[PDB]
Amino acid sequence: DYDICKSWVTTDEGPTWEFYACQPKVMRLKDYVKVKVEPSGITCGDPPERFCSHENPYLCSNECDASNPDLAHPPRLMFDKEEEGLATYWQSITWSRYPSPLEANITLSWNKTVELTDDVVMTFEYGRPTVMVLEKSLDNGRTWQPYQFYAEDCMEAFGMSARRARDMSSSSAHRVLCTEEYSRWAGSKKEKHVRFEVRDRFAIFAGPDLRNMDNLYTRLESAKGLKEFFTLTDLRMRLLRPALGGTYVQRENLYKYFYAISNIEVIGRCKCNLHANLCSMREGSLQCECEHNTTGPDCGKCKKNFRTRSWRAGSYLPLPHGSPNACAAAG
Ligand SMILES: *[C@@H]1O[C@H](CO)[C@@H](O[C@@H]2O[C@H](CO)[C@@H](O)[C@H](O)[C@H]2NC(C)=O)[C@H](O)[C@H]1NC(C)=O
Ligand SMILES: *[C@@H]1O[C@H](CO)[C@@H](O[C@@H]2O[C@H](CO)[C@@H](O)[C@H](O)[C@H]2NC(C)=O)[C@H](O)[C@H]1NC(C)=O
Ligand SMILES: [Ca+2]
Ligand SMILES: [Cl-]
Ligand SMILES: [Cl-]
Repeated sequence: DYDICKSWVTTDEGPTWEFYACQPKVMRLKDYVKVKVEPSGITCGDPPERFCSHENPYLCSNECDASNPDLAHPPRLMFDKEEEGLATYWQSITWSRYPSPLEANITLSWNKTVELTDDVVMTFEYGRPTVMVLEKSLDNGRTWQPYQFYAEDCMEAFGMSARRARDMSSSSAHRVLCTEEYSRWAGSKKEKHVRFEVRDRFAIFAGPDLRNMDNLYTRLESAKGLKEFFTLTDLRMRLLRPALGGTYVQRENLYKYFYAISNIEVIGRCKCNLHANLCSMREGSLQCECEHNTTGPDCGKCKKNFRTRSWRAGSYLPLPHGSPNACAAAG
């Protein structure tokens, strides 16, 4: 939708461009991400360390060794292409420091404003976390805010009630919530995925089958905060407690507790303020290819000779084609 920024047509005075509101295509945003995993030393394998392989097989004699490619689990394995039968994953050290918390931050950076268009799916291989917060930034990691909380027990963990995104109403579609859906029981079901529900929130407007896109586009234009809720320059997974298998920690086998993430899927498009339908790597980071006489990485300002009036974003409205709201040169 909103696929073309400009057309070359002929009116009298002859040939001229006509402009339309436009946006770039949805991308596999994990293919563009830069990752940081903290604190120092959290990645397994330096020094080599064994862990239990859910087999378990009671022995627990598998090894993570950062020095051997066959046995190493660096952060880039969270984003790779996987062939059938061969999940690859980042892996933390085991909880050998228990009762000290086992905590890891995974920061996902684009150095570019992007808009999610489907769920964020974070897939864990030996148990999802019992407690984690997904945070985002809109200013390249200068400030952070909570995006969704996750806990086996939302009250105990964060003083929050247990909710679900699909339970939110039109006025609460951008509300930050705590959910127990991906964390209560973690370690025992082998469900693997923790989600940040985007599609459920779009459904608040577009219906359960997402067929009423007209109403979602209208709300995205008009509801303050709605489009921004889906926008970010960075996400951070603040992992606070690993899977427990819905039972108490077995102190004599700390080798079964660890985080292992095989894939983080982030799907969405560059934010171009309805002024670009292409966004591409330039000077090492994504930037919109701005149309409508705009400029800046998100088409958020007017080009130097086109400053006769204030910059505006393009609009989705009126439906179906919206409005380009292009910058204007004098006269
Ligand atoms: C994960 O990221 C948060 C956010 O930066 C870290 O928070 C800092 O932690 C210490 C307490 O441990 C505070 O003194 C700082 O003020 C915190 N900064 C902020 C902005 O909150 C947290 O330490 C990180 N977790 C891990 C395990 O590294
Ligand atoms: C983040 O992205 C911006 C592009 O949007 C990069 O900014 C450019 O940096 C190059 C090389 O340093 C300069 O020649 C350009 O003039 C800069 N452009 C702008 C708009 O400032 C920036 O380096 C990237 N930052 C990081 C940390 O990767
Ligand atoms: Ca992988
Ligand atoms: Cl901009
Ligand atoms: Cl300027």
